Amino acid sequence: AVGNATQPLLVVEDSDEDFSTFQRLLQREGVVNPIYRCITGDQALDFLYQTGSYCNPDIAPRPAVILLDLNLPGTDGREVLQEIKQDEVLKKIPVVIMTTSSNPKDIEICYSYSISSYIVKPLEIDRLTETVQTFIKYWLDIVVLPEMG
Amino acid sequence: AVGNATQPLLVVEDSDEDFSTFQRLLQREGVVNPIYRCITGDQALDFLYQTGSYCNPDIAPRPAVILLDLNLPGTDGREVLQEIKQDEVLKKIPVVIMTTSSNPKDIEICYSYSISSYIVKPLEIDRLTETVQTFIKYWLDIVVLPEMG
Repeated sequence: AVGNATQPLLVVEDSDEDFSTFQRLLQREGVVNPIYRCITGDQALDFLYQTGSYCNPDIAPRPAVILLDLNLPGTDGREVLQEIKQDEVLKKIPVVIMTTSSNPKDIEICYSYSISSYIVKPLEIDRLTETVQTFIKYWLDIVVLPEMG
Repeated sequence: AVGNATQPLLVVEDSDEDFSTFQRLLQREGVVNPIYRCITGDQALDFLYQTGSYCNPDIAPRPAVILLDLNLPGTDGREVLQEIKQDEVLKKIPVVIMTTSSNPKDIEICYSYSISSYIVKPLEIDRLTETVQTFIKYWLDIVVLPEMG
């Protein structure tokens, strides 16, 4: 097994296939971190702020790490990121951007807000596997995360 | 070979043993990224601002990623971090903290001061090797770094 059962990973991904492929890869590595999924940006913000208008806050723990796609239905990931980095508490949570966008503008803006890192989703299974396996080792095993952020 | 020869890694580390062993691990893995080392906070700032002795941008290109130790001679890492994060251009460079300090205060505050991730220095060569190998894969191969050129 790998990871910490007390450090949730919030994955904001609207593609069911992308999420499923990702989830299965984490399961093959024995990751124990609980995975929470949001499909829209509106859900992501509600979940993080524990607003309770779209998600019950009682079953929405603060994540230790956030995997965020810039492209999302409703409020998009770009707007989610900007809002997050303006909050004294949420801005501390490591945010890893994982999207199909390789646009120089998105990369530049994201890093300007000090995202932790930017990852372009690779199409190839071998490359995606290496990407996810490394993400797991780095974030869930090596790095010291803030107390939930 | 691994990495990109046009994406420099700036390592702010005053420990000769820690730096030299780190560089040797990168060379053993075939990393082609140029490695620039600064030994004090003031020196790192001069390099990043391209002032003082690092007056020629062609000689001191902007690094694509920074590995910083919080403990440094004179202006310490904490002060260096806060300063570059206030600069329009430099704030885009991801900063990875790799230090001996494992105290909650530095960790919480560092994440508050916009770092990408925090890594506590391993004591045994076996774990250090594995840790650095993951650092290499993640930062120099997987992640899309900001365009600092």
